[PDB]
Amino acid sequence: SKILVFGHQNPDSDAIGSSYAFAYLAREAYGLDTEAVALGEPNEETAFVLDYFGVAAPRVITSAKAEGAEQVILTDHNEFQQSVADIAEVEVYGVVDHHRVANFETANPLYMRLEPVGSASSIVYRMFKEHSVAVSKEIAGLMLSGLISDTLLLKSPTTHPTDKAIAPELAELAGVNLEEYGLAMLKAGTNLASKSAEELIDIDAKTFELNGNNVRVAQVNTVDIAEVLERQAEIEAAIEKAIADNGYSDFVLMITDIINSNSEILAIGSNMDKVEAAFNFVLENNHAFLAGAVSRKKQVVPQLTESFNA
Amino acid sequence: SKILVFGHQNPDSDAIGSSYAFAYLAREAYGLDTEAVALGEPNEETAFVLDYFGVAAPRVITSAKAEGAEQVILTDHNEFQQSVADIAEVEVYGVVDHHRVANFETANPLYMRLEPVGSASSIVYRMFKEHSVAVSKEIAGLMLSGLISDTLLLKSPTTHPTDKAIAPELAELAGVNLEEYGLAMLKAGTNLASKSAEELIDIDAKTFELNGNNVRVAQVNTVDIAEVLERQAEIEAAIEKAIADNGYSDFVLMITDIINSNSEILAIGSNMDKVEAAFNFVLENNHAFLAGAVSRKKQVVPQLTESFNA
Ligand SMILES: [Mn+2]
Ligand SMILES: [Mn+2]
Ligand SMILES: [Mn+2]
Ligand SMILES: [Mn+2]
Repeated sequence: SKILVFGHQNPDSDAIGSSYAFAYLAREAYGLDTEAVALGEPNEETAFVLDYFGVAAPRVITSAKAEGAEQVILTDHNEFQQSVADIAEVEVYGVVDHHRVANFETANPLYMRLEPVGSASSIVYRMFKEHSVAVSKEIAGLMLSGLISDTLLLKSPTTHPTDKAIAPELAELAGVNLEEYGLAMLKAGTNLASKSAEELIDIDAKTFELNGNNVRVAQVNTVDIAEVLERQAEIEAAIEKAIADNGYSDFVLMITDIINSNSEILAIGSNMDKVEAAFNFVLENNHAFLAGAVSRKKQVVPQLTESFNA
Repeated sequence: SKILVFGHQNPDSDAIGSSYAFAYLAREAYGLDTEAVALGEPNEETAFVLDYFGVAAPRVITSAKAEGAEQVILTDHNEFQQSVADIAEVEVYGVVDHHRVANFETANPLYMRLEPVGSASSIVYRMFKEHSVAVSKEIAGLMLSGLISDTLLLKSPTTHPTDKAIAPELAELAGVNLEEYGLAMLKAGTNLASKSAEELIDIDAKTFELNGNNVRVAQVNTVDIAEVLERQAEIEAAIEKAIADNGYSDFVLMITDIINSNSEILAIGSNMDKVEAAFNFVLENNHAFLAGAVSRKKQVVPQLTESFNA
């Protein structure tokens, strides 16, 4: 049976790029019978990436067992609630990630390669180099895009020196001008006007279990926070519906200005006091400004984890 | 600040060797201010290893915070209950291990290098090579000893092809004949007659939390199982005391004949039905013979994990 390689639910560019690239690396370098798949359709930014390099989106699955798989390799995630529905029924052969670890356990030893760098694609690319496996233009393009996507063109505080070193290498392999391509790709993911309120709050959203509470943290990239706030009423309605249908304790939406590097936080839930403590602010009409925030893994999750536990 | 590098409670040769070696690697490759420390004194096997290569036992600590450390690097373990007492109060900067993952979580991203190989020392050695950092005779000796210890001289089912590949290389760097040295160090850890019953059951023992139950799994290396069983009365008394003192639901002792690769399982607790299901045998007078069993991580933990969750 093939070993399925995939990123998290609501995959982003890095999730798609890292799983596609690692599935290939695992075949060439480790002789594993892998297959890259996805848990969701590409969102707009990734659609731009796939079209630019001429790569088909990995097929979407809903059950690892239904595919006949016995083993899986996770990229860009490790928390079970962010993975395939029946993740508990298959063996986790390996994990390549750059996120915090939680709600993850195995009965047996496994392979894990985690680094606190800008993207999982960055880790995968460096693994290509260490194993002397040639990187095609298409794979370079997808990995480069994952890196650019997750670090907002190397300016996010999650950007590691090693990310800055490999970006130009990947751009060369991908046949693109790093800044020219990067800016175009990032802009492709800021067209929120084409999305309904219910769609926008689930484009890039993950669930975190904080002290027994299921907290949904969503993020959207924009070039104008004010414009998004003009739709506050409809967004709040969508959020309330999401909370009711999924049983979340709280919903935190990051409206991220990727040009100026700040996020307006729109939150609704039963633990707003914990949200305010985490962000050192006071919500007014369900929102407040979080200066300098662009990263969920570095500027939202650690803080919420701490506030919910104390 | 000082980053402490250490193995699990009741450290064995691999725990001591891998942490000693990794602390050096981290300092040499990145200039990190690391310090290898231990959570306990070396067992008799490791004492032989340390004296053989002229290395002092890493100093023992009881609290990471008491040492002024804000960050730690764990080797040979990841489960919090097997780590430093205040592991939840410090940041886990990195982990190098070859065990299953459980009871481990972080608020922030981190470094993790896990591989299902024979020892953590094996992983550390290959990391030295990946970083182009030369290995001294003493560090080679400690890492080789960790590998020999955890795989019983490369004959345990946990032995990986990569372990067999690096063994001769490490032996040459350590200046020893692999078989001659291996037999000598392994023998040094089989003197059980001189240990009290209370000492014996805690030489090499780890706690696993299975479905809310704290199960203690200890192991001792011997050349004569029957000889150890002559002391069953006092050993059981020590086990009952340990169960009472620590609130364990069950205690499993592996009496391992390292010459013939078999283990007698002596178990006492509230879930013997789950223990019998895990090993597919019947306990008589609290014990049963398990042919071919020598590995806790491969032949005990996965099986108990499954039976306790059934
Ligand atoms: Mn992602
Ligand atoms: Mn990512
Ligand atoms: Mn160990
Ligand atoms: Mn080990």
